Amino acid sequence: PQDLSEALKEATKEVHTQAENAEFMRNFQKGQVTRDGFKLVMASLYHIYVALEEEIERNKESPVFAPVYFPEELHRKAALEQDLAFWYGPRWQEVIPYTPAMQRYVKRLHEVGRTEPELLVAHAYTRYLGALSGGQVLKKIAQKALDLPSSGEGLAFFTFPNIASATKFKQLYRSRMNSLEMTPAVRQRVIEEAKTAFLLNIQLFEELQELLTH
Ligand code: HEM
Repeated sequence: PQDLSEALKEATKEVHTQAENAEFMRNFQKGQVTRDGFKLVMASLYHIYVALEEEIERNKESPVFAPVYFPEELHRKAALEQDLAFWYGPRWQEVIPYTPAMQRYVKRLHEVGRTEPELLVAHAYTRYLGALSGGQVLKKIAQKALDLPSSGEGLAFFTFPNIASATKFKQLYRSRMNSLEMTPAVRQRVIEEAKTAFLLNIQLFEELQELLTH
């Protein structure tokens, strides 16, 4: 399509369905998620966002990313830190898992941010616009399946406090993405990087499912 945001949505429809079909995601949707499984997911997210946000900060002023730099509205690291302290306890940093599949994703995020900056938008798009599109349904199924106490912690990651309206913000984020100037060659690389992001998530889901079924 014409708009980058429109191109991305179209090009990733296939892999997105693949992600929905992943065994781990299927069970999560079927309300079949265990606390051990959810903990692993949260640990994964922490590593992923730490890496992504480290690279976003590195390229914040670059013309290849600046247009989509929204630190206050989107940053998730602090929320995940809060959540992990609840899920793994006060010494969470020394006990949370960092698996090979998580490492593969983190490695690509750093490669992109350090040597292929123009593709970082593909990862920001996949993570942030994705969390803003179906994060409401995930949070719902989560709290209803984990039956956690009323301790007021554990799911901060699912709430973006600095965004008053998700619909309006997504419109703004899409507009900014479409404002980015890139050659047809780069545009193709960004589209392909978005598919790569989904694949990295899918391989992660597969690994997590394996770790939980021994
Ligand atoms: C449990 C599986 C999942 C479900 C049920 C789900 C559901 C949805 C829904 C309903 C939309 C469409 C929103 C709309 O346009 O009205 C959407 C969009 C999106 N999802 Fe997912 N999703 C899932 C997993 C993922 C994963 C694993 C990622 C990537 C890490 C992801 C990334 C995205 C992105 C980037 C969009 C934005 C599409 C656009 O540009 O409009 N989703 N998702």
